[PDB]
Amino acid sequence: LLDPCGYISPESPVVQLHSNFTAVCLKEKCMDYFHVNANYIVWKTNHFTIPKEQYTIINRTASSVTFTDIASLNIQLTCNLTFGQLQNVYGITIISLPPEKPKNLSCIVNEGKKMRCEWDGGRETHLETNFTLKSEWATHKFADCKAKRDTPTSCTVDYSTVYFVNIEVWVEAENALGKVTSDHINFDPVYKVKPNPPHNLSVINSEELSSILKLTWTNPSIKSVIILKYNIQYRTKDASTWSQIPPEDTASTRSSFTVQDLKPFTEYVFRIRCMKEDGKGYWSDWSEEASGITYEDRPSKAPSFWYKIDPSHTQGYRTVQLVWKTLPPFEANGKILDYEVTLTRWKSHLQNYTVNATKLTVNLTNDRYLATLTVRNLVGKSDAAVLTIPACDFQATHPVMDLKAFPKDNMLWVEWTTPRESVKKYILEWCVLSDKAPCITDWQQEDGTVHRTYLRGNLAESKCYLITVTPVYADGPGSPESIKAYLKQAPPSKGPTVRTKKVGKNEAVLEWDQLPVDVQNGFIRNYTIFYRTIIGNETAVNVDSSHTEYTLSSLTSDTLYMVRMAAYTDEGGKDGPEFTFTTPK
Ligand SMILES: *[C@@H]1O[C@H](CO)[C@@H](O[C@@H]2O[C@H](CO)[C@@H](O[C@@H]3O[C@H](CO)[C@@H](O[C@@H]4O[C@H](CO)[C@@H](O)[C@H](O)[C@@H]4O)[C@H](O)[C@@H]3O)[C@H](O)[C@H]2NC(C)=O)[C@H](O)[C@H]1NC(C)=O
Ligand SMILES: *[C@H]1O[C@H](CO)[C@@H](O[C@@H]2O[C@H](CO)[C@@H](O[C@@H]3O[C@H](CO)[C@@H](O[C@@H]4O[C@H](CO)[C@@H](O)[C@H](O)[C@@H]4O)[C@H](O)[C@@H]3O)[C@H](O)[C@H]2NC(C)=O)[C@H](O)[C@H]1NC(C)=O
Ligand SMILES: *[C@@H]1O[C@H](CO)[C@@H](O[C@@H]2O[C@H](CO)[C@@H](O[C@@H]3O[C@H](CO)[C@@H](O)[C@H](O)[C@@H]3O)[C@H](O)[C@H]2NC(C)=O)[C@H](O)[C@H]1NC(C)=O
Ligand SMILES: *[C@@H]1O[C@H](CO)[C@@H](O[C@@H]2O[C@H](CO)[C@@H](O)[C@H](O)[C@H]2NC(C)=O)[C@H](O)[C@H]1NC(C)=O
Ligand SMILES: *[C@H]1O[C@H](CO)[C@@H](O[C@@H]2O[C@H](CO)[C@@H](O)[C@H](O)[C@H]2NC(C)=O)[C@H](O)[C@H]1NC(C)=O
Ligand SMILES: *[C@H]1O[C@H](CO)[C@@H](O[C@@H]2O[C@H](CO)[C@@H](O)[C@H](O)[C@H]2NC(C)=O)[C@H](O)[C@H]1NC(C)=O
Ligand SMILES: *[C@@H]1O[C@H](CO[C@@H]2O[C@@H](C)[C@@H](O)[C@@H](O)[C@@H]2O)[C@@H](O)[C@H](O)[C@H]1NC(C)=O
Repeated sequence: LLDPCGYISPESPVVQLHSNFTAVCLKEKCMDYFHVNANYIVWKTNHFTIPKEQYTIINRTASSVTFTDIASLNIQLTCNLTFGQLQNVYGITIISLPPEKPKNLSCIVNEGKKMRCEWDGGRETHLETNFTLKSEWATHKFADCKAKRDTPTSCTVDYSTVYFVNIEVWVEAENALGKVTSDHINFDPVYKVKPNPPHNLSVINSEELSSILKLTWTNPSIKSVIILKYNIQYRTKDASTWSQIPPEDTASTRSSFTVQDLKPFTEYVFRIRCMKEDGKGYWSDWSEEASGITYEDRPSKAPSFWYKIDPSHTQGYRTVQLVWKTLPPFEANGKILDYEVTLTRWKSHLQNYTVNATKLTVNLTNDRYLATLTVRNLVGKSDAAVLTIPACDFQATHPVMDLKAFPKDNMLWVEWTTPRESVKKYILEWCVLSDKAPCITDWQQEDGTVHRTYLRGNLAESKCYLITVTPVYADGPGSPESIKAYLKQAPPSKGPTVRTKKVGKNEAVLEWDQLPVDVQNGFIRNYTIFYRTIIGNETAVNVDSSHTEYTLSSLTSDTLYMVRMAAYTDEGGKDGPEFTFTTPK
């Protein structure tokens, strides 16, 4: 390496994005064998140039160029023509948003690690910059955190912290154009603890009381410097929704705690996070989660019971079909072990049974009877079911009454009036009308009381249900009542086939018959029968449904007449197959 003809000042600068650069520039002899002076030289720059009238030749050797103010990202001026013409002398590289009181600033003493402090830089400055974390005990005073380039805001001190002992922090921020500090803060670290989270967690419940399980576990290493205050969240294996638990109900350090009033025999799954008693300091992460079932606990309420009664078999004995429904794994309170019906008759004598299915189908006589189904499990023992299956002649008597049946909202409903004195359960069966589908039925039982219910199978529309409502009083079932109702209608599918009867010299009578159940897809309100001629204006009448004929009236003598008549279900109509008659002369 040798020499560089001429220098500026210096090789590098520093752009304080609003001020003036004092540049000055060709040594004593490089100016000799090239033959110029301060003159010959320009302050060029890869477009136009530091105008002539702009420079100020310092001495028989210089060329000061000052500056506007300043205006973009980099910036590279030139003290780069050899009098005769044709200087690449030296040039530089200035730079282009100073300091910035660091903002925000918090610290956390994350249990386990050392104190840790965050903040916020501000706005993209653009002159690399150095954050430093401070501190002092006024007893003494501490080393300095100095951010990591690859995370220029975080920071961890590097002394173990010392709860109870106000402490002193503030971020000192630096870059090229003037250093500053932040806004001081003063704490007692024991207020920025974030505890590990509780752990080694367990659920139990084999105390054998079916409303509760009870969790328990392990407080965090910090148990012993601060006073824990928790939140046991917990939910049902397969909810999406975490229930919490009253936080005055979990207030200070502890290692156990029983939650209660849970569904019996279910799966539950709990989890907790705790932090320092009052609330002054970050809470911690949730401990793994833990499971647990609940007691079992007797089956709570009746199974559903009824019998059906085939037209006796071997003249005397009368077979009798008992059948009952299954408790929803929730009236069950645990696996169903096996049903049990006992049977009692004529003053004094009776055998029981233990069916493990649901149709007990027994033998039986012509006395009055009375049956009793219960349902047992790994604990009990199931509240009594109860029928009266009678002496062979017990008739009707008292039926329900004022019974409607209808739909909405996409749910079929039957409601009637609460009969006479006091029925001890209704038990309404029902099924679907259609030629080409015997009658298969459904049934539900219904607590005595009630008088409106939404039947519950899987039924269909355009399809038409028959619904019977039998009430059960003391000593048997009552004269039952029955009603039809589709659940949602379509407009018939087919449509009536017309046809005349007779025909005057103007005015003839007409004839149909019924859109047959399975094609109606609904309660046929009414018939519109409309008719035109060849010149074919048309017109029409509508007809009060019940009607099967008519009497198209004042027509022409010697006319071509064409018809076609639609039938309509609330839902709407569908005209039949046009048919064409014609008066005499
Ligand atoms: C011959 O029979 C057919 C069979 O329906 C009649 O045509 C249908 O008639 C119903 C009612 O007459 C009607 O559709 C109604 O829509 C209403 C609402 O948009 C429903 O009203 C609701 O419930 C109450 C019933 O009025 C009402 O008070 C309440 O405010 C609410 O609006 C109403 O129940 C029906 O759903 C149409 O006019 C027609 N429906 C269809 C699908 O065609 C026809 O009216 C009969 N013709 C004669 C001349 O009697
Ligand atoms: C924070 O950030 C600023 C801005 O980037 C940093 O400025 C740096 O200052 C540090 C020391 O505070 C410095 O470490 C130097 O490395 C030099 C380059 O190699 C060293 O040179 C060494 O001795 C001679 C001097 O350059 C040289 O002959 C030899 O080659 C040898 O390497 C220098 O002496 C320091 O040891 C950085 O270089 C400098 N730049 C960078 C990118 O870090 C600084 O790190 C921080 N300053 C403060 C006040 O917090
Ligand atoms: C008649 O009564 C029995 C027992 O007295 C009842 O059996 C119960 O229902 C079935 C029996 O096979 C079981 O369902 C479950 O199957 C799954 C899947 O394989 C299995 O993982 C479950 O643990 C259980 O086996 C149920 O647990 C079973 N046992 C009992 C005590 O109820 C049922 O009402 C009738 N029996 C049968 C064989 O269906
Ligand atoms: C409490 O449980 C933690 C996590 O639930 C356990 O972590 C174990 O590390 C220990 C030593 O502490 C080993 O004996 C085990 O192999 C680890 N896991 C398990 C599931 O046993 C540990 O059992 C407990 N930790 C403390 C600090 O008491
Ligand atoms: C550059 O900036 C200051 C700011 O844009 C300007 O104000 C004065 O300018 C004249 C020469 O142009 C000088 O008399 C002064 O030196 C300037 N400041 C003062 C206090 O007089 C000026 O153009 C340049 N700057 C400075 C302060 O020297
Ligand atoms: C004449 O003027 C300039 C601007 O006053 C002088 O600036 C100096 O930079 C020089 C190198 O040229 C240093 O030796 C000095 O310390 C600065 N000031 C002075 C008074 O010397 C420079 O000396 C002169 N330039 C030339 C080419 O002779
Ligand atoms: C079925 O029938 C039993 C009647 O036989 C016996 O009755 C008395 C004397 C007790 O010894 C009884 O335990 C015997 O079984 C009922 O007692 C028995 O509990 C019945 N099963 C059920 C579920 O009731």
